[PDB]
Amino acid sequence: SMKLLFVCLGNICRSPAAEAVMKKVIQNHHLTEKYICDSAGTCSYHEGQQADSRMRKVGKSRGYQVDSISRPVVSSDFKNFDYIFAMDNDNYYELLDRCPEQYKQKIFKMVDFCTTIKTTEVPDPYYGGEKGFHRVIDILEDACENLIIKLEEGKLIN
Repeated sequence: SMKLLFVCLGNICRSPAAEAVMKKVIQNHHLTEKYICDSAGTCSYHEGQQADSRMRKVGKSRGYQVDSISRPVVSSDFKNFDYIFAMDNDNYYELLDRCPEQYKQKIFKMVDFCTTIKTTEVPDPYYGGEKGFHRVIDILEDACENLIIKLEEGKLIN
């Protein structure tokens, strides 16, 4: 059973949505015995908090239960998870900075699985309106669908 970790800064907007969307995609592909998901953040500021009330609202409205409790990436995560997906460039380089050498090859950018939406990142929606939250979901429905295909093709093996 392969383990997938989605990472943003605070683990209250983007990566909780990523986690929900992926769980949904996996279940639709009848793959729940093979892949499990979790999410975490580079920063521990929001540790213990529920997902942002706006993202839960927009999430539910888009067909998703965004039910995570914020938690920070820890050292065991680099060992215990099989693949780790950063929401933006800052998360990406921050994760690489902390990751032991033997494990760096597990780290990917979420947006490098996007096949239709042209974006450099999953943009931080916190300081904007609800349209920004839908945009996050849009990007995650694109990336996540392609990702399950690529995992199942064994393309992520280094």
